[PDB]
Amino acid sequence: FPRVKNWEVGSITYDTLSAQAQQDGPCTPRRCLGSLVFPRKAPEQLLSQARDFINQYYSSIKRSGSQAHEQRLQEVEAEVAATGTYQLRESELVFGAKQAWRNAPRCVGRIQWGKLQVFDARDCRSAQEMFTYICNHIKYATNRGNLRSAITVFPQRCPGRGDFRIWNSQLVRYAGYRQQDGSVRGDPANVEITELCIQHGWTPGNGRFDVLPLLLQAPDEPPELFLLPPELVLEVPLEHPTLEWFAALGLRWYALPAVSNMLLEIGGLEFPAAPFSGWYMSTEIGTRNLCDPHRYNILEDVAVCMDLDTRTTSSLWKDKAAVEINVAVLHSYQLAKVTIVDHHAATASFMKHLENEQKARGGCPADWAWIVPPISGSLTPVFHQEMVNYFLSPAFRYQPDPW
Amino acid sequence: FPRVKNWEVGSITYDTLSAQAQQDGPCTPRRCLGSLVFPRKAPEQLLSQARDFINQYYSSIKRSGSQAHEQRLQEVEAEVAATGTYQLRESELVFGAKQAWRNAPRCVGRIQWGKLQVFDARDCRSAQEMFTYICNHIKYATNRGNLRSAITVFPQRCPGRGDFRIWNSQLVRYAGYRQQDGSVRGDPANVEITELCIQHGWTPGNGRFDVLPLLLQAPDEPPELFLLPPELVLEVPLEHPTLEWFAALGLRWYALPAVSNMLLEIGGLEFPAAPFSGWYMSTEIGTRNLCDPHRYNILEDVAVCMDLDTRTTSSLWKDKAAVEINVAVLHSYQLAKVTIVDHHAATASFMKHLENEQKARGGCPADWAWIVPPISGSLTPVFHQEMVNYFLSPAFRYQPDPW
Ligand code: HEM
Ligand code: HEM
Ligand SMILES: N=C(Nc1ccc(CCNCc2cccc(NC(=N)c3nccs3)c2)cc1)c1nccs1
Ligand SMILES: N=C(Nc1ccc(CCNCc2cccc(NC(=N)c3nccs3)c2)cc1)c1nccs1
Ligand SMILES: C[C@H](O)[C@H](O)[C@H]1CNc2nc(N)[nH]c(=O)c2N1
Ligand SMILES: C[C@H](O)[C@H](O)[C@H]1CNc2nc(N)[nH]c(=O)c2N1
Ligand SMILES: [Ca+2]
Ligand SMILES: [Ca+2]
Ligand SMILES: [Cl-]
Ligand SMILES: [Cl-]
Ligand SMILES: [Gd]
Ligand SMILES: [Gd]
Ligand SMILES: [Zn+2]
Repeated sequence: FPRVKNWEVGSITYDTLSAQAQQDGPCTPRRCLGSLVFPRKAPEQLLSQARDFINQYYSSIKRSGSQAHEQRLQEVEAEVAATGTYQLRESELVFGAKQAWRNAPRCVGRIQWGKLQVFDARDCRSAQEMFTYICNHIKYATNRGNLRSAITVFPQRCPGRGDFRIWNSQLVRYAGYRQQDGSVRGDPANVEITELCIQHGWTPGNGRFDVLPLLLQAPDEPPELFLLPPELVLEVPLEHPTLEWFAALGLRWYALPAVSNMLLEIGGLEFPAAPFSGWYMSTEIGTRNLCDPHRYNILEDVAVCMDLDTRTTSSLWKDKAAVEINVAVLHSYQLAKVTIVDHHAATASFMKHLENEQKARGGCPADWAWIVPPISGSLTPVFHQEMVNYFLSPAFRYQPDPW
Repeated sequence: FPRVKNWEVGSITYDTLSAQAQQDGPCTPRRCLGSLVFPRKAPEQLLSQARDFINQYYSSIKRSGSQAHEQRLQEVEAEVAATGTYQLRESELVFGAKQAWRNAPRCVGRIQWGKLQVFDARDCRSAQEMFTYICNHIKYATNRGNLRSAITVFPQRCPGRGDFRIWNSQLVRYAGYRQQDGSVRGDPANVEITELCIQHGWTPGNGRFDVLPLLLQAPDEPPELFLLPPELVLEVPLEHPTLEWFAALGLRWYALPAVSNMLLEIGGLEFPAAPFSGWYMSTEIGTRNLCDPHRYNILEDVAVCMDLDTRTTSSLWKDKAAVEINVAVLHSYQLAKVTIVDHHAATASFMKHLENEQKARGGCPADWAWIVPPISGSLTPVFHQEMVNYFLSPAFRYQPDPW
């Protein structure tokens, strides 16, 4: 098993959990592809994954080898024999979603993994009911700014019927209007979904923070457009505690990060629509979403406004402006009473998570490049922590866009 | 051939050079160990490495397979048959030193790889001569602050003979002293080598920045304790352009990063003593050396002096203090006319190096976790650049401590 060192403390662990990694990553002894954004790209195989999952379930409740464990294994085996697939028990779906979060190598927020509200929407039958489920998710999770982690699980993939899909990458996203100059007004990460919304009859705005409609896909159905009720979309105007002109930038962000395009895989079953939400780490907004050159790209405007020497790199004008933007985000969310965590607190809690998981399971799949925050990397403890990246199931997986 | 994307620009390249990776890294399809600091830990073997290097060499000078190529190959064959090793020609040594730097996946400064002064010390004998070679290295490389990359190559390992070894990890290091107060005065990274110099007759100081003596090891002799003439060790007292109290913290650092504990491998030959130097990237000093919790750990000291609110993480007092420490580093080296590069300029140049290397040989081994700076990660272009990590030879490799 790989030896894993913390270089801040000298402490040494061994990741015995990685030996159990089923699905393969992109690395080989010849070359490491750890930095790649996309690393990854029927009866007996399903049973192997199902059996393994049921084993995980009954371990988590300290009833391994029990009568109930054996009977449930036999029950899954019989259903897979009769139908080629099976249904999770409610309890299993809840456990499976929590495990999928727990297994997500790129999530720094996994200290929370046991605190997850699971909405079972597996009886959903239309895009309209999907919209209702989504609105209930948003209302619950937002909780008027006291954010609560939740996942809504729509029906699993099954042969002979199309998937449920939420086309939007997140439930709340700002329009990106591909301006004609090749530029973008709004969020450039959302130019494609924005144009698909327009294609499907949405009347666009012209702002930088226009909330997109939902394109909800029921099985074998073109996507259907649904407008989120404004009262359900909590937003935070950005201001800075000491730079009063900052508020005149007219920047905003939304309260609720609710990822809606990943596939949830539990015991070999696949849920292509299972949006999940937590709360933001402030660097996601302050550093990536606002300061990435290919996103809102506000770094230079702020630095110029702060009167920084932007003609020379060595003045660290980029670093100084980014810090103040991150300050504005944290200050603004706290002022709005919307849950948010800074990258220092998040990474400190992740270190506690790693320690819990070493005790609980003998390791923790972690993607160092994604866990270390995009600013102040070595100022956080995770920078100094060696990490082992591997794929466990249940899992949140990337999947092709449905168009 | 791995596809490699830049996510800021969307451009795609294919790393065809990774296919030539000679050694095996720690990663497998089951688990990625790319974040590990220590990834790595007979005549037919030596010959096959020697041959491949000679082929590399003659290919790079467009003497592909010519008459000289065939004669050099036969020379090394007879040498190894006669002696068990062989001797590099001076130009092969220069070529091999440059390629070992060029191949170093964790070096962000490789845009400079074609410019390296190679001091051939292979005739060295006795630690006394080592010291002279090292002093001439330090003097040449420092160049009154106009730093110039240089390597001094001491005699290679060979059968039955000892090794030349520089016990110090760098030619310039500050001492670290412990107490039954528990803490360390000076650099905690150098506590081991500091007690060794003391155990070898050096009488210690009591300062935070006591430059260490050199512990040089001729083959099969005890290490000999040499003192660097203080006018050879150019240092930069650290001050801040606007925070006038920063100078009163008494911080300083040295001009010349000269790494003296890595092993240089060329053509199956191993040079355990081959110190190389360049110049610093500012984050190495201002972020890692001064702000790492297990190094000088000054961040809270600086934040207190900046009157920052250190009781909550969300004030980003750590980020603001780090930025000003990096400012002080850049300002102090520039005012002292000592070569230094900030992390924005260095990562921008590494992007240019990536493009040059894509053209030169179809790719470039790069370790994302080490190329991305330890502050302002995503504010630099390398953050958004997927990278392939692999081991090429000639190479610089870690090696066990002599003791
Ligand atoms: C409770 C507070 C949470 C915080 C602060 C948090 C934080 C984060 C952050 C900062 C990322 C990286 C996102 C990016 O850079 O694009 C991430 C990734 C991720 N999070 Fe969490 N998270 C939280 C809750 C959750 C929940 C409730 C789930 C699912 C039930 C989840 C699942 C994931 C997954 C699967 C990823 C990886 C996404 C990818 O690979 O692209 N997280 N998390
Ligand atoms: C000329 C200016 C140079 C700059 C600005 C530079 C910058 C850097 C930096 C910032 C690192 C990371 C080191 C750390 O974080 O501890 C590094 C690593 C490295 N550099 Fe460069 N470097 C330069 C020249 C050179 C030269 C001349 C050589 C050898 C001839 C070299 C060989 C290496 C190697 C082997 C590593 C990897 C060290 C390791 O794996 O531990 N570099 N460089
Ligand atoms: N898809 C593309 N790129 C692309 C690929 C991957 C990603 C990953 C972005 N994850 C969003 C995300 C994920 C996880 C967490 C957050 N935040 C949060 N705190 C939370 N949410 C939910 C619970 S916590 C946010 C983003 C973009 C393509 N672009 C062009 C052609 S393909
Ligand atoms: N040695 C230990 N860890 C350890 C392992 C690896 C490293 C890598 C750092 N190499 C120093 C270094 C290397 C390369 C570049 C720099 N900077 C520079 N700009 C230059 N130099 C020379 C030319 S450019 C500095 C550091 C520490 C251990 N600690 C405890 C038990 S083992
Ligand atoms: C190329 C690189 O993998 C890519 O830019 C990654 C790096 N680390 C990241 N880390 C997080 N949390 N989110 C990201 O989008 C990225 N992007
Ligand atoms: C654990 C982790 O690999 C380790 O802290 C690495 C991360 N990236 C780094 N990057 C650089 N340039 N130098 C380092 O020492 C490290 N340390
Ligand atoms: Ca049933
Ligand atoms: Ca005592
Ligand atoms: Cl986001
Ligand atoms: Cl250093
Ligand atoms: Gd003000
Ligand atoms: Gd004061
Ligand atoms: Zn890897």
